[PDB]
Amino acid sequence: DLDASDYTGVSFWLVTAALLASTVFFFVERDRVSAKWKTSLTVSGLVTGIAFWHYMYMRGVWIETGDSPTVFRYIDWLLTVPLLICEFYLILAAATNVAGSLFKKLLVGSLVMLVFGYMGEAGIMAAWPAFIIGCLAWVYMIYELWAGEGKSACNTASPAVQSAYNTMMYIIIFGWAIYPVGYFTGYLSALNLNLIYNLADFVNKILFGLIIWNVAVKESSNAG
Amino acid sequence: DLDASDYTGVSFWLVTAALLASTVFFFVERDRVSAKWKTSLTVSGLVTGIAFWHYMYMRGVWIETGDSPTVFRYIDWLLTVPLLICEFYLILAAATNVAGSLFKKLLVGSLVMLVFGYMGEAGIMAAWPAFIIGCLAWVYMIYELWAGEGKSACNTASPAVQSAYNTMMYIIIFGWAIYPVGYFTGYLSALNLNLIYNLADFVNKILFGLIIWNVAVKESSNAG
Amino acid sequence: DLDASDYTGVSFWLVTAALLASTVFFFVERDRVSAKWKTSLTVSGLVTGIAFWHYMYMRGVWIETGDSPTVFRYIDWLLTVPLLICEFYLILAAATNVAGSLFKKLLVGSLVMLVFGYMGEAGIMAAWPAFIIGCLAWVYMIYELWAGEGKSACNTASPAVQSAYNTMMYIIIFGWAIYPVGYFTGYLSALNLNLIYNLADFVNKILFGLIIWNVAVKESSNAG
Amino acid sequence: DLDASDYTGVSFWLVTAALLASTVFFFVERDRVSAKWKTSLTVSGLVTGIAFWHYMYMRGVWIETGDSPTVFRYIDWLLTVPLLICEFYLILAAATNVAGSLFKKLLVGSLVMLVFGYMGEAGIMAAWPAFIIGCLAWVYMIYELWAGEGKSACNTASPAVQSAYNTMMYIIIFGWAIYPVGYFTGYLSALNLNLIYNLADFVNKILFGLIIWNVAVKESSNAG
Amino acid sequence: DLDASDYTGVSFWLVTAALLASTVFFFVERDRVSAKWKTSLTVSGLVTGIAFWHYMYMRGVWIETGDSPTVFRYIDWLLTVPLLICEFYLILAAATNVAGSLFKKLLVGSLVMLVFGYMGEAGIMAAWPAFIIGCLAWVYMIYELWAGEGKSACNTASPAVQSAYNTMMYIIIFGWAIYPVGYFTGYLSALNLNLIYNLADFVNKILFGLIIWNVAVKESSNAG
Ligand SMILES: CCCCCCCCCC(=O)O
Ligand SMILES: CCCCCCCCCC(=O)O
Ligand SMILES: CCCCCCCCCC(=O)O
Ligand SMILES: CCCCCCCCCC(=O)O
Ligand SMILES: CCCCCCCCCC(=O)O
Repeated sequence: DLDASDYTGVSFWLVTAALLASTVFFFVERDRVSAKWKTSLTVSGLVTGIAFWHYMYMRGVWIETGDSPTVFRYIDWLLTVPLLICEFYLILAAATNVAGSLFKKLLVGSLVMLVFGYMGEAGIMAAWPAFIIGCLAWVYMIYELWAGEGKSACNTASPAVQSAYNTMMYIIIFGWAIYPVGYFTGYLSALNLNLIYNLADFVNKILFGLIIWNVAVKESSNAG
Repeated sequence: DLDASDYTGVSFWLVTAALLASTVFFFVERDRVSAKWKTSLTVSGLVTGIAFWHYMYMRGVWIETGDSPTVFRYIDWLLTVPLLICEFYLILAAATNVAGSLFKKLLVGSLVMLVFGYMGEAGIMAAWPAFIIGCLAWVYMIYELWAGEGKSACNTASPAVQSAYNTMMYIIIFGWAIYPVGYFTGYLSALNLNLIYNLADFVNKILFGLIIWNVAVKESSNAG
Repeated sequence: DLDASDYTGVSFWLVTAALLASTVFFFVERDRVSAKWKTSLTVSGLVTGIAFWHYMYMRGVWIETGDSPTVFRYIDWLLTVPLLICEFYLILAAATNVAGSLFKKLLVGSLVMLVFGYMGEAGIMAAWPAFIIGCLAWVYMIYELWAGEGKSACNTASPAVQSAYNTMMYIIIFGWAIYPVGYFTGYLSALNLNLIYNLADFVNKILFGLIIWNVAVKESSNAG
Repeated sequence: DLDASDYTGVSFWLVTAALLASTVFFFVERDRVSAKWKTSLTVSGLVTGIAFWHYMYMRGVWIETGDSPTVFRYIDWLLTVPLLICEFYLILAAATNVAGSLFKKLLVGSLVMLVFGYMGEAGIMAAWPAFIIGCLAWVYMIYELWAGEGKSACNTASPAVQSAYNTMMYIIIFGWAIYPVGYFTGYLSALNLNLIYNLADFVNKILFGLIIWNVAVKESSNAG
Repeated sequence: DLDASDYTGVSFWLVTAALLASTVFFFVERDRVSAKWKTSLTVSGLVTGIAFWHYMYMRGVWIETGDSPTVFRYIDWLLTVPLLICEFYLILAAATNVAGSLFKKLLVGSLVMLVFGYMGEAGIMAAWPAFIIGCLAWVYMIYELWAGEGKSACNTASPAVQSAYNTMMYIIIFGWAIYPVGYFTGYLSALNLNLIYNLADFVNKILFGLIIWNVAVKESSNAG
């Protein structure tokens, strides 16, 4: 039985279980969605599925060592963040006709936020400059959602899709903002940084995928 | 081969097997249900699936240590109790048109019953005050089912759904009442408390999900 | 590589493999059956699935210890025998309209045959009285199938269902009779008792489920 | 990393991987086949699935010991050979109306070829008489395919099914002939016998199932 | 937590995760494709599924030993390269009517490129002659795609299929060219050779399968 002194150990176990439940939920709930939205729910399951597969290894590292598994942490982000950006393309493709140029601009900004974030936690370029650079890439992320191809594409979509797109954008706004909070807490320690990161994937990976499922089911029921 | 002296060890093994069978049953029996009820049977499978995944770890703790895995016990409840409350929303959504405000009132009451229950078993706020507080949150749970949005929503539903809603409410009445019985037995010991909790999840997690499956299949066959 | 001196070790391995193949067969062959019979093939897969999950543990006990895993044996029966009795209800429900009162009478008789059977193998109430009591509960089992609600329900069913019902009844007659044969052999030893029990689940769990699949496929093809 | 000196170790690993891929292929490719042929592709997956599950244990025995896992080898054949004979019945049932008396004659001949084959490799009845007896049962196998109920049933089938039936018969002719070649090589040693047996299951279990899939897909596309 | 000094260890972990995600994606995304293209997405899942199953063993070898798992590397190629060549046949079969003689010419050339490639890494026929011979078989591979049955078959296909066929041919051109680059780097060392091979399967096994999925989904949506 798990300890009750270290909240981080509880979070590693709690989150890991939630990502396993979410992965099964997303892959199974593709029956309720139309063939256009089936790809959107698959990518959500992959994000939670990869994150769960990465959290199992990270949970062992915490018990065996007690230090933050930074290398395992950022490798998972390097694989799941592009798939989350793909969700913006998929919903605008399963509802409207979008070429997808906004995908490239968001993907480049996301990679910059992750590449510099890993370097700061590894001692490269100290930590304060990394926090500023990671923030600026996050600032570029929010700007392209206010004005871009997606904003033009979201205008012609159904009101249900528009509400989802705004909610997903908010998640980029508030949810992705909590990562710099954990970065600030853990370097400006390790126990709180891992706790915040654990809770972050609860929102940015599970709540993000639940918004996709809700809009897909509403649209699919309309068609039947 | 399992011992025959400790009934708790038998129950840990017997329950764990039943939750694995129930998990496969719920995820597979989504073929017999309409697309509206497919989400209801998925959540039932998640509850049994998470509980099974938690009972495997708890079974090891009992053999390795011999003490009650309280931390593993309440973490599972913290994850499965909200999903069981979601079943009340889902059945009223797959049968009627419900906004779902009763979900919030039940969820808040359920969390209070679990947060204080864990503290009592950990020595926080003794045990007698925790039993009273946990009972009162359980008393609030039954009151909102007698009068609330669900009661208004259940009135307009089909007689098959109404029978299920009443049966689910009963399970809240009798089934959830057995947890304070185990709490009273184990602190007012460990062998009986774990035995009762094991048997409790047999009713509140498996019988609860079988009521959902029965009503979903009856409704789906009517539509075809 | 497995030994060639102890036929029991071969049977534990040979049966365990057959139950894994049967479990996959039953859960996969639900595509060929109508939505009414899909529940019948699920329960067959659960019986073989639980039995396989129990035979894996029993196989280890035999190699590690060399004694009969009685406690693991009867726990599996306590979980799978009710599901086999449920098959009588399901086929009469997927073919006719049956209330299901015969289910209670068979279930009570089955539990008596298992409760006293475990006690005899554990030294409770010796072994000779347990064999007589277990036989009488088995004698009550066959009487209710000759005359009962199922016999009334089987009359109105299709000739394909009637042939299956008679075949399933026979399995209760001959197949369930082999368990007292192993009980008599092992106490009136261990090597032969485990060998018979291993072969018994080959008929009463796999051949029983193949009869269900055959009748379900014949009926489903008629509807299309 | 695997050794490059012992070709048998490579074959055990190479075959085991092919049977896992074939098992997933057969169970997944049931979407492309009509409900009549879905049972035929299931049995092919069971044969490869059981063989894969048996090859994993045999691969360990080879590394741990270095001797031929004869007992594990023949137990797999005792379970998969009847299922391969069932393929002749299934294809003639999913294409024509066949009672299936040829199944009994082939099954009896197959069991004789396996029972005596195991005895020869265990020292019972030497090895030369076992090779002759095993050959004669194989000679009876080919005779009943030239003239029997299947030959009468294959006449009325579609030309696509007839080509498959002839190809399957050939596999009995050439493919099953390679087992006595390995038996002759290994006793008239162990390294070559295991290598031949490994390659034999590549043809008689995978190529056999690919013929079933090819004919099922051609027939299903005709119906749509 | 993984080391940050050896990029090869990161690549082994990063690739292995991508192949697991790709395998689930390909087998799940068969819902969005027509029954003609379902076989094409299955083979893509098998390639990534076998490669993932092989990368798990190779990752252990790298940590345990630190040397290149050449034998495990080429066995995976011996099993996955023919399946990738089968993709050219499948897409031309699910879109047009092709006999498939170009499959034999490409398969023979592919095997020559792999047989000689393994020998060079094992010291057989040195390394420089192996690089030249492996290049020539790769040169024969590109020539038959410019002129062959596939080029004749691709002419009559839809413009969507033609774009996919050209993209797949390019992957043969650029993607398969990176293997000799790693061969040249690692012998004309081990750290860079494994890194290149890891990245190679990211393109030639995942990007190759994503081209198949994209064209299958576009064609299936047209039919509905
Ligand atoms: C200032 C530090 C910024 C860190 C950003 C971390 C991004 C994580 C993205 C996500 O998990 O979906
Ligand atoms: C007075 C103690 C109350 C304890 C309540 C425990 C709640 C468990 C809920 C459930 O398992 O679904
Ligand atoms: C006289 C002893 C009777 C033993 C009965 C054992 C029942 C097993 C039931 C079954 O396996 O489905
Ligand atoms: C003369 C020896 C004959 C050996 C026959 C072995 C049969 C194997 C059948 C098969 O693997 O499908
Ligand atoms: C000159 C050396 C050529 C090496 C070719 C290796 C082929 C790998 C094929 C592939 O991975 O799909």
